[PDB]
Amino acid sequence: CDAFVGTWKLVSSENFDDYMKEVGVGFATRKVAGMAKPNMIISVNGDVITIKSESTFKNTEISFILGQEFDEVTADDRKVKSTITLDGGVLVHVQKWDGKSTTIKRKREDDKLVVECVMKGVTSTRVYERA
Ligand SMILES: O=C(O)C(F)(F)C(F)(F)C(F)(F)C(F)(F)C(F)(F)C(F)(F)C(F)(F)C(F)(F)C(F)(F)C(F)(F)C(F)(F)C(F)(F)C(F)(F)C(F)(F)C(F)(F)F
Repeated sequence: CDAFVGTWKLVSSENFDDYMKEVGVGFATRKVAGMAKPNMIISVNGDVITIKSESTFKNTEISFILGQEFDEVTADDRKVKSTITLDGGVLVHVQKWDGKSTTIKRKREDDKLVVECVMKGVTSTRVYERA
């Protein structure tokens, strides 16, 4: 995951409110979470990948090995079972909870890290640049 490692800052977000609605996030959390401009810090140590998100809304940190399911409490307080894999150089992060599923894809495009969050037919695209 060499191309992903570093410190990234959110610079643009499209359709994130609609994505959060589809996920089931409530009004007040959607409003405050949508304002946030997080710094995402990605690091690798051996087989272990760590993704931290620091923001004024809620700090999160996940560590994982590709292909190996883990427990995650999301920033909006869902308790989900997550599996992250690499698919053709794209990090694919599937979250399962309450019979529902959402997929977050992270990919390098030019000097940006593009995050696509998909819930059924609703996609949000969030673009990060190096800090
Ligand atoms: O990283 C991105 O830009 C991304 F946004 F694509 C993403 F994070 F991958 C994500 F939206 F998919 C996700 F993980 F937050 C999530 F899985 F959707 C989620 F579970 F966090 C969520 F989006 F569903 C949420 F929890 F509902 C949320 F609303 F809280 C939030 F907005 F995403 C948020 F809280 F995480 C935040 F506001 F975005 C934040 F700024 F607080 C931050 F946690 F720092 C973060 F943005 F880094 F997430």
